[PDB]
Amino acid sequence: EPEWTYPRLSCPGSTFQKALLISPHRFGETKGNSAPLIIREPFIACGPNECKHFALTHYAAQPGGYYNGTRGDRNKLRHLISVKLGKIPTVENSIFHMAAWSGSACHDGKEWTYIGVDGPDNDALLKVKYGEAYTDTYHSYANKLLRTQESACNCIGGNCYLMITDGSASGVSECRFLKIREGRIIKEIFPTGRVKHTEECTCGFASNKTIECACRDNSYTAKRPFVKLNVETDTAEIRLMCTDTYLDTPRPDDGSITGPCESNGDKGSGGIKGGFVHQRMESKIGRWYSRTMSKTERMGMGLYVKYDGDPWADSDALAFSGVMVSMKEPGWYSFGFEIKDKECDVPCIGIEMVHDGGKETWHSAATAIYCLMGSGQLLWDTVTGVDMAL
Amino acid sequence: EPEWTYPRLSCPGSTFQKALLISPHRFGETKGNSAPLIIREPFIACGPNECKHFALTHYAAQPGGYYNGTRGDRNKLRHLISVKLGKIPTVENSIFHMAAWSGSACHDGKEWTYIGVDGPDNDALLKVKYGEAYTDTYHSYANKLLRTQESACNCIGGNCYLMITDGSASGVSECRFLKIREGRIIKEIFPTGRVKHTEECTCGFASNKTIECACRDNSYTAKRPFVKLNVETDTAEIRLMCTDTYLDTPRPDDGSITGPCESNGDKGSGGIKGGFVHQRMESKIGRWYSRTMSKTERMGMGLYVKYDGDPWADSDALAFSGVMVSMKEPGWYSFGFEIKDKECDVPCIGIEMVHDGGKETWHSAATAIYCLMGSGQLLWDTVTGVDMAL
Amino acid sequence: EPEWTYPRLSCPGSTFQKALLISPHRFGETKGNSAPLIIREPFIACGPNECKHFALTHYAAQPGGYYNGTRGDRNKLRHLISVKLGKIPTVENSIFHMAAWSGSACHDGKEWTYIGVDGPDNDALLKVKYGEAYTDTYHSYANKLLRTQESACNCIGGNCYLMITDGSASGVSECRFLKIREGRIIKEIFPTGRVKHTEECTCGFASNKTIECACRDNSYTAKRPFVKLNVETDTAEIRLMCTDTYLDTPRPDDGSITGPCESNGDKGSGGIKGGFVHQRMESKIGRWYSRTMSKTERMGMGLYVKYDGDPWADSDALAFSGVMVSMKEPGWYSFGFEIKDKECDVPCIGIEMVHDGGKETWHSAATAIYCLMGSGQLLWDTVTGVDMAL
Amino acid sequence: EPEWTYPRLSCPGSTFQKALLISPHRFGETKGNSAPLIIREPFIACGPNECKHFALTHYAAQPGGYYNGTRGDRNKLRHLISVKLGKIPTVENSIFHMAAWSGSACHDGKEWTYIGVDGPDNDALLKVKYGEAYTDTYHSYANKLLRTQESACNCIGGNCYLMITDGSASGVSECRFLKIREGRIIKEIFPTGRVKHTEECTCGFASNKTIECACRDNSYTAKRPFVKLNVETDTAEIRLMCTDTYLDTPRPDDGSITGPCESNGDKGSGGIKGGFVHQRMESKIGRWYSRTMSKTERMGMGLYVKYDGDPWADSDALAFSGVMVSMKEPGWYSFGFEIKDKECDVPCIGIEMVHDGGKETWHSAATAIYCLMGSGQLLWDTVTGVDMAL
Ligand SMILES: *[C@@H]1O[C@H](CO)[C@@H](O[C@@H]2O[C@H](CO)[C@@H](O[C@@H]3O[C@H](CO)[C@@H](O)[C@H](O)[C@@H]3O)[C@H](O)[C@H]2NC(C)=O)[C@H](O)[C@H]1NC(C)=O
Ligand SMILES: *[C@@H]1O[C@H](CO)[C@@H](O[C@@H]2O[C@H](CO)[C@@H](O[C@@H]3O[C@H](CO)[C@@H](O)[C@H](O)[C@@H]3O)[C@H](O)[C@H]2NC(C)=O)[C@H](O)[C@H]1NC(C)=O
Ligand SMILES: *[C@@H]1O[C@H](CO)[C@@H](O[C@@H]2O[C@H](CO)[C@@H](O[C@@H]3O[C@H](CO)[C@@H](O)[C@H](O)[C@@H]3O)[C@H](O)[C@H]2NC(C)=O)[C@H](O)[C@H]1NC(C)=O
Ligand SMILES: *[C@@H]1O[C@H](CO)[C@@H](O[C@@H]2O[C@H](CO)[C@@H](O)[C@H](O)[C@H]2NC(C)=O)[C@H](O)[C@H]1NC(C)=O
Ligand SMILES: CC(=O)N[C@H]1[C@H]([C@H](O)[C@H](O)CO)OC(C(=O)O)=C[C@@H]1NC(=N)N
Ligand SMILES: CC(=O)N[C@H]1[C@H]([C@H](O)[C@H](O)CO)OC(C(=O)O)=C[C@@H]1NC(=N)N
Ligand SMILES: CC(=O)N[C@H]1[C@H]([C@H](O)[C@H](O)CO)OC(C(=O)O)=C[C@@H]1NC(=N)N
Ligand SMILES: CC(=O)N[C@H]1[C@H]([C@H](O)[C@H](O)CO)OC(C(=O)O)=C[C@@H]1NC(=N)N
Ligand SMILES: *[C@@H]1O[C@H](CO)[C@@H](O)[C@H](O)[C@H]1NC(C)=O
Ligand SMILES: *[C@@H]1O[C@H](CO)[C@@H](O)[C@H](O)[C@H]1NC(C)=O
Ligand SMILES: *[C@@H]1O[C@H](CO)[C@@H](O)[C@H](O)[C@H]1NC(C)=O
Ligand SMILES: [Ca+2]
Ligand SMILES: [Ca+2]
Ligand SMILES: [Ca+2]
Ligand SMILES: [Ca+2]
Repeated sequence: EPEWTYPRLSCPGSTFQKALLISPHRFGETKGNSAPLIIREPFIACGPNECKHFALTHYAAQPGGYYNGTRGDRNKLRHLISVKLGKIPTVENSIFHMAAWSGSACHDGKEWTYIGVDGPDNDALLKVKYGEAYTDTYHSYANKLLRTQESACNCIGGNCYLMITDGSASGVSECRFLKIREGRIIKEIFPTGRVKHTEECTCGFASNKTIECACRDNSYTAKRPFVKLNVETDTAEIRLMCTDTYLDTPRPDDGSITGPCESNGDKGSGGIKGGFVHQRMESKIGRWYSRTMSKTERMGMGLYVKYDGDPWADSDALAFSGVMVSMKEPGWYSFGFEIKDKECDVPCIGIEMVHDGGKETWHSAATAIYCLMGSGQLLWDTVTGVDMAL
Repeated sequence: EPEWTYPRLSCPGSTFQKALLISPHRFGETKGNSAPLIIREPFIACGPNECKHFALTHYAAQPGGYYNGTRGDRNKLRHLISVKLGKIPTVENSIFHMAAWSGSACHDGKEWTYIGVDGPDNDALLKVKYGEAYTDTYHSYANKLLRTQESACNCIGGNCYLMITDGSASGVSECRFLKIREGRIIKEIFPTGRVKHTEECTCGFASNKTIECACRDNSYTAKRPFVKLNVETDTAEIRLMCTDTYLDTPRPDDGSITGPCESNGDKGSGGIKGGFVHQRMESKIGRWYSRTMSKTERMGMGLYVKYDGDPWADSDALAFSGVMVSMKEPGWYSFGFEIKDKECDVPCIGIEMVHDGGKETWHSAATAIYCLMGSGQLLWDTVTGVDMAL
Repeated sequence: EPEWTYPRLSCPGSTFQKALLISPHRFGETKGNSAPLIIREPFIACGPNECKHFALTHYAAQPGGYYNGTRGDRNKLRHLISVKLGKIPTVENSIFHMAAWSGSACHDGKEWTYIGVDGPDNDALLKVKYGEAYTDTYHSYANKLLRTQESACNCIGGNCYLMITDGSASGVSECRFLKIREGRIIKEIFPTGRVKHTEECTCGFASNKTIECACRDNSYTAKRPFVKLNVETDTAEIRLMCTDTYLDTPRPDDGSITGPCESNGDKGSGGIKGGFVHQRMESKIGRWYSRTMSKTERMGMGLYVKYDGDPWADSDALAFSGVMVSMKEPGWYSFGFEIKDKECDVPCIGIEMVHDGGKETWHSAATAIYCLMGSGQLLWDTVTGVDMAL
Repeated sequence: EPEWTYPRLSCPGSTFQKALLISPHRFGETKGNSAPLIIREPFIACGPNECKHFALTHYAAQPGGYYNGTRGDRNKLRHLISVKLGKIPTVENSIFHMAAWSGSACHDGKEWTYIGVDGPDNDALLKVKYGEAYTDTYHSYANKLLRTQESACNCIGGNCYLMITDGSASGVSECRFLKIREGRIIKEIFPTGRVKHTEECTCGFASNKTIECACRDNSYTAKRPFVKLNVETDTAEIRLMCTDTYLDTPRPDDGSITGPCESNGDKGSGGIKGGFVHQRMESKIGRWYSRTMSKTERMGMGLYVKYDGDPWADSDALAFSGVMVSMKEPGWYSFGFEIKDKECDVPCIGIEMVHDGGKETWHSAATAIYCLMGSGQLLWDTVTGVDMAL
């Protein structure tokens, strides 16, 4: 009988290793007989019994005749879809949850909560689904472009916390947090501090008390806005990550942003969503981060880690841990998630490896997974193995 | 060990929103690898654990070579099929329930009842299936064309109520209601009042005591016949909806029908099945309706609502809630259904969007879904995104 | 904690009606994207929860490159497959049970028993499978061609009864009966009486005391051999069906066999497996049968019935019930089976509808189902809808 | 509550028979509509409820455009996949467990354990997954090529025993055995005795206290290294099996290795994974093995058996029990596994039948299965039925 889930101590390990590649378009060739879905913004969320691989589809397949428009972000056909992790997301394997061009999902211990935003840009609408039922909505508040995480929300004892943001992509987007219980929004949380631009937060539990998020600023800085949300008081605060190892793309050179922690620096315009995930141990906390190998291009994906300290106040360079995607291969969005073992949580990072060939052809993605696994060093990189010409 | 289901209070909300689109022919192009089934008359029915998406297939897929005859209404190949709502209705995903060119289905809390009418026009036959087992039949009583709802029947305390009808499409069709329990017919019900012509009723619970249906008159009027069925006494009465906002297609201008409520008016010839769903509150009853945007063509679909009053007596215009499907897009049959949240019911309306290219090509449909969901105004419309040329 | 099944009283009804068509080759065209399996000798068996549609595949699909051989009876590639009844039996939907060119299956209330015969003609081997495990075997005793029912075996209190036979197609073929429990052969039953040729028995439960079988004589008579098997004392007895309505194909004109009951007669060479099922009542026993509409060809299928009496002694013509398949459509093997309702058993007859374009193209079959359904008369026939040039 | 599994006494039987063929490429022709996965190194492992069919895929299908490399051993794309035994392993039916170019799997009665080694040749990494969660890793020790069984590991009382090996392919490869419990390596076992080269062990339980393995020597001999592992003491000893029937391929003539039991002999270069499975009886143990028909080539597959005695000491030829695959057909890797019947275990051997047509086209395999079944002699051989040109 189902009880509410809580974050547990992470399971023992000291390094990440290549775990699993989901590359649907390995079967999408004209010579083939398969129907992989055209997608982007994939993420993974796990419940006590099952892991689900989510994505936003353009409601089209490779091969097919609806490639035109699959390079855009929003339209009336896009849908949040999923399969069990390990299954290839095809037309028939997938299930279509709801229309959305921005999404999230999380399992609270008893049931799946699905999140989907669609509607017109100036008045977008977030929709909440608990299992099969549509249960709530939330309205755009800045009337620019209401949007959400493109990664998993976080549930503790029945309460599910979700980042949403609204505002200009090149101007101001003040983010908020929805608290959602059994499909219904029961509280809005307004963060304090450096709030001028926060989008596409990647969140997780530092403990039973605190959720932390590494987010994206699309205008002002190449440093990641770092949220600290206390779930006991339902309050949040945002300051920029102090580490010399700037995680955004585009970014400047490491350390080159001189001055105090809060200094915005150069190359702030533009952005990318970043992997972030906690390794909780008895007396220390590990924070793992991913960023592209290239400073200005969505190419490659490397892994970093730092134990304890305060991300807001520490200049310290993050320890480079290894290359997950070499700079020759595409490396786009990345997200954190946790797999539930018998008595312990297993932190992972998934990486969106987009197949980009311009607007003249199809535009989709593969997903690579790296998980905390044993000891030593990260050993192997990941390729998609897709020839976009076929 | 499940209990019989009963209609519950509706979930909180005050507006409908775009929820989900099932457009299987987005994957029916020649350079694709999918086999979506060719169907029409789709509808949805929900049990306590699952929503099923039903339709009548022509036992043929796109791409395929059996297009010829997919624009006819009846033949020896048509079958009632279903998939789990959210899955694409393909050859492999679908399950074939029974031979039928007219159908319904509903869950009683324990098991599925599947209804499927087939046979020669002059002597058609209704078939009842309970789970896997064929359990009963009902013979033609007017010998013109026995037929049924093309949407979900309704169960309360293990008793399922089903509308059937038989008669000319341009003359008298005096409908009846069957009371079906565990797959077997236990009582016929003969409605009184205005029984000239009643077909393809879209029914639902107004309360524990009353079932209401918004039906179709294909011969005499563009006002929808309105059934009130007392499930405590198993009697039914029918009168025409009095509202100025005529729901049928074709129809004259709104309010144009001079004279009192019972006035049949002009443009009675023809018709279309219309969406109808209840929003049950503690102290009021909300009635949600859909109708085409075009006055004469099966094009577009708009949403409407009025709270309480007597549908038989009120000439009051229905409130316009929004455009679910614009007039640029096809809008055919519509239906009501209810999704089961943990403690309350969620009213929804489905829209059949037919792909009509004429007799020389394939003839099928997509399904769009809107549901009561939060507050405010209906925000976005639905397109199928299908080019029939591919 | 589950329990053995026993035959129950058949459930109310007085006529059969068209239920379900499984016609996978409707989707097997060259311009399609489906993969129906190529099969023959299909049958259906039902346990307490689901029905399974079994067949013998040639391990090849349509469209495909392996049409050569699909009109042959035995080879090293043939397997017994199934799907849940309602599903299209394709490459991906089907499950492969074991190598076999002759088969049977039945559920005892706890688990499925799968029967499969393969091997060389003069030393064939019957193989039994219980759940996932291979459990027993039986050897050729005549060294001509060991073979079995090609339809459901019959289980009572955990004991399952299966007909096998060994011998020449144009000579002696003395069948035996295996009593099987939980995958293992516990007893052999040697039938007394008219035993010179008995094959492809279609069997059902007349009572808790008696199994009856309508079988096929391929060399001596156009009357069908009829088995009476006493499951209480494990003894079997065979005599020819005395009825003027000769059920084999080919056959002489009805009644035209001159002599007493045991009289063999003319046109005894050739034969076909025939449908036969019991309608059990407290009052009386109904016996439904099926035979081709043509006397000399596998064309059409007619439904017949006599209530009570002794088919060993009664020469009276069986009552014609209706045409399940017209003489314009193919009509091959037919089989009996019973779907389990909550309280009652529903008798059905399935009809293999073979697509026969000769040995230069593919060779497979559709399945049509008719079940006892309500009262009145049988109303509609079944067509496959398949054009073999597509 | 689910308890730990232990080996049980074997099911009654005297001989193996052809059970099942899995040949996915029968449906891989260019004029078809299916997508069989391209694989090699298949094996099978069963738990209390289900058997799974594993393999190592090249992440490509037939037909498709990624054949280049499919004859390769290791790359960054290979993955451990599985379907339920009985299902065709296609793109859609299969589940992707983890990246791997060497694998293993087993069920301990509660949960599955999946083994997958990947990484650089020189610093390879073994990965352990328990259900959904990656739980442990193990590093290369000889830094030459860490690798594992490519067949089922073995679980008793929740303790899973698995063979790993590292070192030269033409020199020393000293193996180790891991004790894995609920996904974690709790003990390593260092074997004594003859240990210069042992790889690709096929292991099974000989009792509740002894596991035996028939392994491969790719460098020094054509006799198979034979591991004995005491699971009570957690110690293992390895000596070459002495029988004159050399099970390796390539091999010299039977008996031609002159000398005492421990002598190496000629033609010890090269190797093949070989079949081995126990038949456990009351006061007797059976030992079934398989080896190729050709002495030099990977063609054909014969079955051999011997009861009791010591494989370390006994020189006598194994009793030839029949041809499973004729020398005209491909016979590559073979492996042992056991199916769990209700009260006993059924021994089987699986055979990899590689479709080899060189480096310029696809490279994959079918899986053939023979199991202990009844009495007498092994009756029929297995062909794939695949024409590589189609
Ligand atoms: C966050 O809070 C949750 C809930 O308080 C913590 O999990 C709880 O504490 C321990 C986790 O190790 C569990 O104790 C165990 O009890 C079971 C019997 O239920 C027993 O088998 C074990 O030997 C152990 O004593 C406790 O049950 C568990 N409670 C729930 C409701 O899950 C969690 O550890 C906290 N996370 C932190 C501190 O990072
Ligand atoms: C229509 O009639 C049915 C039949 O009585 C009504 O269903 C009943 O609804 C009540 C509350 O509305 C349920 O009571 C609740 O039971 C749960 C435990 O099951 C308990 O935790 C709650 O505190 C509450 O007492 C009752 O169980 C339920 N019975 C059945 C058989 O469903 C239904 O409410 C009526 N719908 C209307 C009036 O709109
Ligand atoms: C063949 O013999 C078996 C004996 O096992 C008969 O099965 C039995 O059928 C009777 C029919 O009335 C069942 O009685 C019922 O029991 C249920 C218990 O839930 C009760 O609610 C009903 O009111 C009724 O009394 C009986 O349970 C059943 N036995 C078993 C073990 O299931 C079967 O009917 C015989 N076949 C014939 C007569 O054709
Ligand atoms: C090996 O050990 C297992 C575990 O004790 C034995 O399995 C038992 O078998 C008996 C029947 O002989 C059952 O009544 C017990 O319930 C079984 N125990 C468990 C835990 O399943 C097995 O018989 C032993 N002997 C062998 C394999 O020869
Ligand atoms: C709602 C929305 O359109 N989000 C965009 C997002 C956005 O353009 C920027 O972050 C700026 O606000 O970035 C792009 C992107 O890949 O950079 C993906 C997202 N596309 C989708 N989620 N569909
Ligand atoms: C049984 C039957 O053929 N019902 C018809 C329906 C019917 O003609 C009208 O209700 C008037 O009598 O028209 C509609 C329609 O599209 O208008 C299609 C239906 N097609 C199917 N349900 N198959
Ligand atoms: C085991 C076997 O080969 N059975 C044959 C069967 C047989 O040839 C005759 O009955 C004569 O004994 O008839 C033919 C047939 O359709 O007439 C189909 C069967 N084909 C298969 N079951 N494979
Ligand atoms: C890990 C690994 O690559 N194992 C090899 C194996 C190996 O080369 C020899 O056993 C010598 O060490 O050869 C066999 C083989 O087919 O001979 C295939 C294996 N391929 C894979 N398992 N991928
Ligand atoms: C379609 O079927 C009808 C009726 O069977 C037939 O008259 C017509 O010629 C067919 N059309 C084509 C294009 O074959
Ligand atoms: C057809 O099948 C027979 C059966 O063995 C075989 O001899 C023949 O060569 C086959 N022909 C082709 C073209 O495959
Ligand atoms: C296969 O790939 C290799 C590189 O890995 C390349 O050199 C070779 O030409 C390729 N083969 C073909 C036929 O393209
Ligand atoms: Ca930035
Ligand atoms: Ca009208
Ligand atoms: Ca005959
Ligand atoms: Ca060797």
